[PDB]
Amino acid sequence: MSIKTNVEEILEDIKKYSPYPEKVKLVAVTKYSSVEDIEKFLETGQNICGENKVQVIKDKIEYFKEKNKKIKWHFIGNLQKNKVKYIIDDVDLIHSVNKLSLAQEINKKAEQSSKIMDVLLEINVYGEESKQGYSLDELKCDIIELQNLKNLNIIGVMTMAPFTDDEKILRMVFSELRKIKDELNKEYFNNNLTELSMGMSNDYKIALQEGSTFIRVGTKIFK
Repeated sequence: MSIKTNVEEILEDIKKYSPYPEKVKLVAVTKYSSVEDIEKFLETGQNICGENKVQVIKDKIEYFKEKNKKIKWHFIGNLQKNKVKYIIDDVDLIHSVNKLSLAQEINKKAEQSSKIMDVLLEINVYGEESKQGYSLDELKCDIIELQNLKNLNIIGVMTMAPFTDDEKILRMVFSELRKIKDELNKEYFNNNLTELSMGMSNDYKIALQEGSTFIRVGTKIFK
């Protein structure tokens, strides 16, 4: 196995499958990786790392600070309101903004640090009852209050499809999120939504074809 060659294969897939390869970022899902393996990922020339537990990313952030390594940290898991304080100063993008109360806490902590936190709105497109993401109706109801949080920068949307081998279902899920982004860009965001965070190790080639700009790939990189 070779981390470099795994990364290189994914970048080829991006060129092959994306309707706009220049927009697509690889998010290495490092949630099960040691700092040694993460360092090997950085040595490929990539440096976007996504984590999903606050305590874990907290400790990895400090580690790579002390080793003076440059990383763009993404938070891609469930973010409890009272844990925002631990990542607000070092995470570059929060993918999982699923409700107004969380957006309001992120905004409040960002303003206290005199910064604007980039976020994605997490949307439950397939409608599971292990739901955390927005329904579209809930998001529409929240929109103006979200757009008035001046220390948030809402740059896109995110979904997680259920695991399946049915390509028709995956395309339905990924295309529906894209339709939502396009609609939100006409009605509310003046085309300022640029990002679509969708796709994981077992389906990212489909996600790329449906316009993903962040693929969250762990297994394919590290195993």
